[PDB]
Amino acid sequence: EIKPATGRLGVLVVGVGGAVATTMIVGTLASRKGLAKPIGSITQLATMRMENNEEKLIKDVVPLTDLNDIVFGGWDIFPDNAYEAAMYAEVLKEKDLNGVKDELEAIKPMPAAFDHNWAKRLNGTHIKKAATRWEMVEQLRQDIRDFKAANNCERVVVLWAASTEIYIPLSDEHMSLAALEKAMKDNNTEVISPSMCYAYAAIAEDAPFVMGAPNLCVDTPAMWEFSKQKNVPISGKDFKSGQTLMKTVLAPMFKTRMLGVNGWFSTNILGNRDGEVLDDPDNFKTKEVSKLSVIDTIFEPEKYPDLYGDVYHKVRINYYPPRKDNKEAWDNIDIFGWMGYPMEIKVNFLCRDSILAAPIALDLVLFSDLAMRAGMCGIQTWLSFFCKSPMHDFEHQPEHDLFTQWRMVKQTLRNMIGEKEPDYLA
Amino acid sequence: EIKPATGRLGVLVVGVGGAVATTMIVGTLASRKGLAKPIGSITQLATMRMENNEEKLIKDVVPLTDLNDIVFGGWDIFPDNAYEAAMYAEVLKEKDLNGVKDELEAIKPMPAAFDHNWAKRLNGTHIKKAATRWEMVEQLRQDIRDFKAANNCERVVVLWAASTEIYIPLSDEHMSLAALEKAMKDNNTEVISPSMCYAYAAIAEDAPFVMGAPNLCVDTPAMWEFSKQKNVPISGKDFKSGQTLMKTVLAPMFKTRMLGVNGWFSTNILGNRDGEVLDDPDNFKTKEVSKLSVIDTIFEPEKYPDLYGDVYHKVRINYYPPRKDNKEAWDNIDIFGWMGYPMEIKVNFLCRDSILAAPIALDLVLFSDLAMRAGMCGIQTWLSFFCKSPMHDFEHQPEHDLFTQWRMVKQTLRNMIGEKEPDYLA
Amino acid sequence: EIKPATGRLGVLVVGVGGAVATTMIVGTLASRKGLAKPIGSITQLATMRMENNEEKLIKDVVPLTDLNDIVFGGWDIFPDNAYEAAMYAEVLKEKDLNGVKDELEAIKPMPAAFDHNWAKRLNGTHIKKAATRWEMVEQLRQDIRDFKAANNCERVVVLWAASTEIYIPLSDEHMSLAALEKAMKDNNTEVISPSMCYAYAAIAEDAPFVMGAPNLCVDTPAMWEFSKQKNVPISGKDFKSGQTLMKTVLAPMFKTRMLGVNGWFSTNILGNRDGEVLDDPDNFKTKEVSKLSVIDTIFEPEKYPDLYGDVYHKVRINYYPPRKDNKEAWDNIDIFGWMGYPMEIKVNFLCRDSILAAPIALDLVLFSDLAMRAGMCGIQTWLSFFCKSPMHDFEHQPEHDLFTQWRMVKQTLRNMIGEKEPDYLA
Amino acid sequence: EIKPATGRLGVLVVGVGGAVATTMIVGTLASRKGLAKPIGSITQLATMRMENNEEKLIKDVVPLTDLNDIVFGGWDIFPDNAYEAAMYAEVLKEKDLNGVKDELEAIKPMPAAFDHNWAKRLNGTHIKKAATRWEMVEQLRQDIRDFKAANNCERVVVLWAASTEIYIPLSDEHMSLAALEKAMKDNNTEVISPSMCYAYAAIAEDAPFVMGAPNLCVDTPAMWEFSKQKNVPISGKDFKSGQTLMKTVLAPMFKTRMLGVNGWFSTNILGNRDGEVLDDPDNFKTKEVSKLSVIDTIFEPEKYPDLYGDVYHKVRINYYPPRKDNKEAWDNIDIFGWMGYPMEIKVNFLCRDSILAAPIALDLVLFSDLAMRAGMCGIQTWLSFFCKSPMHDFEHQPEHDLFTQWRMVKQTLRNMIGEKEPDYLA
Ligand SMILES: NC(=O)c1ccc[n+]([C@@H]2O[C@H](COP(=O)([O-])OP(=O)(O)OC[C@H]3O[C@@H](n4cnc5c(N)ncnc54)[C@H](O)[C@@H]3O)[C@@H](O)[C@H]2O)c1
Ligand SMILES: NC(=O)c1ccc[n+]([C@@H]2O[C@H](COP(=O)([O-])OP(=O)(O)OC[C@H]3O[C@@H](n4cnc5c(N)ncnc54)[C@H](O)[C@@H]3O)[C@@H](O)[C@H]2O)c1
Ligand SMILES: NC(=O)c1ccc[n+]([C@@H]2O[C@H](COP(=O)([O-])OP(=O)(O)OC[C@H]3O[C@@H](n4cnc5c(N)ncnc54)[C@H](O)[C@@H]3O)[C@@H](O)[C@H]2O)c1
Ligand SMILES: NC(=O)c1ccc[n+]([C@@H]2O[C@H](COP(=O)([O-])OP(=O)(O)OC[C@H]3O[C@@H](n4cnc5c(N)ncnc54)[C@H](O)[C@@H]3O)[C@@H](O)[C@H]2O)c1
Ligand code: NA
Repeated sequence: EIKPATGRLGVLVVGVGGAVATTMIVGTLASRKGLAKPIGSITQLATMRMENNEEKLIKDVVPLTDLNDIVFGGWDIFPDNAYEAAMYAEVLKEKDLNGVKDELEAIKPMPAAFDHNWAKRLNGTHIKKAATRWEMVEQLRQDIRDFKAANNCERVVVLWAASTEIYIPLSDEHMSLAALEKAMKDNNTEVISPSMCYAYAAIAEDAPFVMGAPNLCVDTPAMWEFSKQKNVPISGKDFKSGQTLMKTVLAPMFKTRMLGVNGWFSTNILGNRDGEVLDDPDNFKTKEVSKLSVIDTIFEPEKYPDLYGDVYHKVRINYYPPRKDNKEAWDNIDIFGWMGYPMEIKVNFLCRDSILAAPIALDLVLFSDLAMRAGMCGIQTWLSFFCKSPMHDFEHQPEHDLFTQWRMVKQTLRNMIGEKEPDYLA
Repeated sequence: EIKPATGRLGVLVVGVGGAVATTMIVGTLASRKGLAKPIGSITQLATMRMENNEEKLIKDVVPLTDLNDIVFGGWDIFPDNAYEAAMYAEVLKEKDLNGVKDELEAIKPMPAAFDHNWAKRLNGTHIKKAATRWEMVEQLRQDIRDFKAANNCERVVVLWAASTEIYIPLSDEHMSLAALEKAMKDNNTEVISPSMCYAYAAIAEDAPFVMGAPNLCVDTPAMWEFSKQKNVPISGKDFKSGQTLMKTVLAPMFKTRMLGVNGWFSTNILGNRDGEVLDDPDNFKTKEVSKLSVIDTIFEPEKYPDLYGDVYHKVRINYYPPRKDNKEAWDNIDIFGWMGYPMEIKVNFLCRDSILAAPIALDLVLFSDLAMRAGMCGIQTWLSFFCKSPMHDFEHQPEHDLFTQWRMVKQTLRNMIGEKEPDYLA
Repeated sequence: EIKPATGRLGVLVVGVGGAVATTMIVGTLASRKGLAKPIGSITQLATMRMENNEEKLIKDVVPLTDLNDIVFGGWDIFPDNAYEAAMYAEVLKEKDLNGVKDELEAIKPMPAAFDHNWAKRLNGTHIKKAATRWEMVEQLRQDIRDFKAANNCERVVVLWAASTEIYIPLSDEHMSLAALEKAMKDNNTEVISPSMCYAYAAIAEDAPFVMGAPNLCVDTPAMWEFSKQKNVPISGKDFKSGQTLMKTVLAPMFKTRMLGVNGWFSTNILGNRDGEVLDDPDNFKTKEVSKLSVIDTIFEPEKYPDLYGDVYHKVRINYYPPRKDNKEAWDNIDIFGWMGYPMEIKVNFLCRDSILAAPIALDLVLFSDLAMRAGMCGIQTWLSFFCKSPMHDFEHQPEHDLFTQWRMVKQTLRNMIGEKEPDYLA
Repeated sequence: EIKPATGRLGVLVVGVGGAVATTMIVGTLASRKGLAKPIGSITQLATMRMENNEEKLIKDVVPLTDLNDIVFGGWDIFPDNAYEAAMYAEVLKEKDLNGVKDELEAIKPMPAAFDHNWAKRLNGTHIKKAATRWEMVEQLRQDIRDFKAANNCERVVVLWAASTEIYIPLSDEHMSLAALEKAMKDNNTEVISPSMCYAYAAIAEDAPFVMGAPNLCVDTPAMWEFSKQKNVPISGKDFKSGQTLMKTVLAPMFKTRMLGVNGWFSTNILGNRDGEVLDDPDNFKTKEVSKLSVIDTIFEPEKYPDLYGDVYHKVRINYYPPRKDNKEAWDNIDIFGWMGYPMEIKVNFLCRDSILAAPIALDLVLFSDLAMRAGMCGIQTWLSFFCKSPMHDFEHQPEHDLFTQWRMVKQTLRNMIGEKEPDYLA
């Protein structure tokens, strides 16, 4: 039984002043007015073959929030409105911003729960004054309540589209809800991320949460416990948009064709606010761990020792101001075929990072809202498709193969309406 | 009921002295003696999840001919034995050839049914003297019969691994078996390819036929009629090994992610005997048509006009002696995402052409032998996976998506033993 | 004695409505008004060390026409004014065109001497009606005279910046001025190019002529004879802007480091009006011959047989609408070092063709005007630097090495003012 | 007055067991026997135009040591002979090693002056037991004396071809010979490199010294003082073989064509013993500083602020075992032309590092020997051509432009025999 998508959906974005957030916002406002097309959006454009073999838009098969019913808001450490912030990001042409300037200028960031130590390269001013991690939680819950009431929203989704936080490991404080709350109250600044405070607030307020950065946040037993108790879906993490998208397509190719891999080198140059943050090696590490993780379970080295027994995998990210938002990736893959003979594949992907990630953020938001109305909660395995590091508990492995991930999306969608695929190939 | 793989399989290769043929041969002889591994071979290495969820090697699920039971022979316009021909091709190191030298030297090409006009840049003289296309057929049937008897083969498969022939269109003479035979007898050398003579002979002699080049041959109503009458499988065409393999992996990626494509340019440089032939524009055309054909049914431009309504697709092949057998591909793909913003992907694939195609030729041969023992005949749709231009009749469309093609392979294999997939994801 | 640059210079451009012509025009108008910088212009920006070791701008060492004293006009088969033509070409942003719109709109093409057969893929109709090649000459001389009088120009230069014409060989009619005139009068439309009619008219009217395309035109004994009789400079041919620029830089590198070259493959993709024309193989050939010619005299294979005795050199140009004016080049160079061991260099040059060629066209024009005021005539060897196929008579070889070519420019400039280089390194 | 090259030259290599050293050795032994060609060697293959315009081999213009008169030896921390070490390095085919195996096996490394702290990733055993830096000096002088006597060498050259040492800055101890000696005696392990001990020993023993790594060593006032006092030439540093060679060719191209540069990103992957050492960031730094230094003096940002006022330059080196000795470089250069419009150049250079550097090491050795016999001493500015970081005192700037560097080589060679260039272009 799926609750219908009635009334307005508040989409509250952490980092609402960021490149990805503003691009998603501009694209949504323009798309719903017929001034642009939501290219790259599964929710808006993709179709599926149904049990009776009819081909339908996914949006016509399950009840999603209509773009016209979305109201955007959120938090940032810079006070600039969505228009000012989009002008700064330099992703979109002025004529695209101008077409929705009226609406953009009216989207204003609330002050952020921020800790300088977690993103050292940023120096914004628009930050809450907040006694403890737990005070951050309480202020954020207030903001959600205020926003819902002021904008007449039936439901909310909270999307983290803010900066990559410093690397931190799993620890004792993350192992249960009680321990996490205690650490929040003691103001444990080392194990409690700002992001965890927004996630807690979101779940406490019946709002699905999406982690679009590679941050340790909802991938902890404490959050699995809380989200399940509250009947809230959590999804993550790290939008899979460009270089990693490609990696989770070519690795399946080598696997499907039983070709061996000796090595895979991946590098990137980018010069945006994302890149500025990632220039701190501590923040780099968080991205690196995520990027590195996507091939092992595809190859399965223990099962195919003669193909993948010895893959040397290395990823690098380089701050490079000339590229701005347009991350450029270069990959070199050393493979081998018949009789062990080696070959090389070079890929140069000239991305527009925020262009690629904008529809992915929209899709995660709209599918998260659907998941809750469909009675789903805890880790949304079915949304692995959208993410570099698909969240999983200690009894499950992440699935990384894009094509298998897409099948998982379709399977859950069909299941939601009590249907099966019309045949194996669909 | 699948007939068991007893006794010896004769594998008769048209172009047995060629780069792909000798590479497949060397690798098979070495593999079966434990001097090399058949990397790239689905038949030898790939596994599948079965109905009860056990994972097994395909070769342990269906009865295939054991490598030890294969005997190689075939035809070429050059008289060199398989050792001399492998040394000429320069694909494999001498240390690899040396390990199986005695067996290679014993593989000697029978004189070919050849027409200089169909492959003008070749000037070998190990050719039959044959008054008519029909006499070519009869001599080829004799050779098959002689080989089976001399080598004590229970069954035969004929693999065309010879040069790409000049472009010719579908014509009246191809539209029924009666018309094709008539044209053979009248010696119509403009509509009857040499390859059609080998295909006819193979089918007439109860031998599955595989077209590993892009030649018009078994993709005609005449051959669909004949193969059905004789209960023989036919498969083709054009081994999908390198640049085109990649095309049928990336195009599914763009499709799965709802990314638009404005254009796709593919070029390559190669300096082998394959390249010598393809330097004739007439022979180039045959390859070009095949390479061009692989994206339309993936994109479906009529269904997604806003993504793929206007793809400019161009392929080039350039003779380049320095590369030898190591074809080098360069591709530039112009794509667009959210709100129509353009991006570019450049792919540089340093192929070893014959290394990539060798396991594909082996797999087509072994699966063709299985298909016949399993009572299958006519167009082997299930082997689309191995081919750039999957054969199809006028009531079916080719499927090009590698991942879907792999599912087609598994589905037929499961069906052969009366099983279903354990679940949608398997 | 160099005649001073007084009064106005008429710069009459064949193909004044083309991508390169309009880009040069816009940039000159904007530069002189301080709305842009003439990046890439030797005349505007380059310096030289003088005999007394002072470093000066070239424009301060020899008397050039000031940008403010240039008046543009010319011919095209499309009647669009320079503004409309610049908007069509899509090289420059509207904000750049807007700054000089009034001046651009006032530049209007005179009807062209055109022969459809020489550029078949173009179908403009702003063409003269002219019974014979000779009548073309006379009408073009009239246009030059009219323009000089109407715009109060002291001097004129004629720049061919129009489409690459079909390949034609040197022939009897080109071997003397008398024979060329005879062929013009007999209306021999097979050996007399339209471009030859513009060149004749320019020379007849005391106007230096620059061939910016690879056309057979002023590289004939007839034009060497005429330009000498009239004391007019002629320069050419084919602006060296992008891929070929790089070729004449890397080949000197391999030479200077005594590295061998086995092969060099050059391809590109472009979708502009240039590309439309070059899609005709006959027009392609003209470009191809020019691009192929630039390495032999650098390598000197007869002198260094062990390095360059066997270079396989191949160039391709591919029409590709998605690229528009932004030609994209890909090169693969196979080199070898110590003990013959091979290595590879891949170059991907994302050009803006008209951006690269614009300053080159301006420099050729301004240096040609200087050359005549300095009493120079016939083949301007010293301007080889700007050209893919430096013009030369039957007793001289072209010099292709960019760095040597630059030295040739400086040497002539120094000589013009009776100076020597201060030292060998300057 | 040039002393003739009589008798045998001892070429003593620090790191005689290394990839570059063994490649140079094998190539020299094979070349002098006509079993291979010394491709890449200026000394062996390059010609020059002389004052009377005759073109001659440099080796026929100045007296160099004949390859037949070279005797190789040196030091390493691994005791393996030159044959064993070359087999380990995997640069050269076995058939090339086999052809000179007899001579190679007879080249045995003397125990090294080594300090683990300066190259932490190496753990060889074949190291001297040496009380102090000064004891290292005295033992090394003994080794040189012993070698000269045992092999009947008239002259010696010492070539450092050993591992890149950790970064260290210039300091007080380097500022005079007296201070350097004092620091050596006090065993100042922090400011005195092992390399400095070999350099001191070489100069003390009348042997020119070449620094083929980027190490601080002879680029100190102390060594300038000593080398001048002893009348010994010193040259360095860091062979310029591959990616940096290219950088000092393309930067001159942009300069010569007045094109602006916004950025230049350079990365590398390599998996050899060199790469193992450079995996330590301290050792990386030494290479990085050297690689970064080569463009500033080419561009001259203060002179051309509108072209080069703001170049973002970044270099990376990545350990990557699959590449072995075959370093692979990728560069992205952001340039701009006319009216400020941006363009991009991508270079992928698949090097064989030791193949490229072997002739450079030979040339520096043979030219160093010539320099001394020609009465030259101190910093050999004229050998800048061969080096990434041309050594210079505090009153001189390095020249990096390859083409200018080549002219400097020719100028010194001509000067040595009292000749001038025949003309400016030669
Ligand atoms: N762009 C892509 O293709 C892509 C792909 C993978 C993941 N991501 C991740 O998405 C996130 C956003 O990307 P972006 O390019 O928009 O970066 P951005 O820096 O432009 O946007 C992030 C915004 O979050 C703000 N912010 C940081 N910490 C905050 C806090 N505690 N509370 C509120 N606001 C905060 C920043 O001030 C900034 O405005 C990053 O983590 C990035 O790595 C993006
Ligand atoms: N190599 C690959 O990766 C690849 C990819 C696509 C398809 N193919 C196709 O496979 C075929 C074989 O490729 P290859 O590289 O081994 O080429 P090859 O030139 O080495 O071909 C094999 C042989 O075919 C022989 N031959 C030609 N016409 C014949 C005839 N009528 N009868 C008998 N023998 C004949 C030739 O003499 C040659 O020795 C070609 O058509 C090629 O285009 C190969
Ligand atoms: N763009 C570059 O970087 C580059 C490099 C090499 C050389 N070139 C050559 O420069 C020329 C101009 O290049 P473009 O990109 O501006 O091309 P374009 O097609 O935009 O050319 C300019 C114009 O020439 C006109 N034209 C053709 N024939 C004519 C005739 N007989 N009389 C008068 N006008 C005529 C066409 O109508 C067109 O508008 C081409 O031949 C091109 O190959 C340009
Ligand atoms: N390969 C190239 O193209 C290239 C280019 C630039 C510079 N270089 C530099 O040249 C040097 C040698 O390069 P390689 O590839 O042969 O590396 P390598 O590691 O193969 O060779 C260096 C050798 O020196 C030895 N060694 C180290 N410290 C020593 C000491 N104190 N005394 C004696 N032996 C010592 C090592 O054990 C090793 O055998 C490195 O500094 C490298 O960075 C080489
Ligand atoms: Na890197």
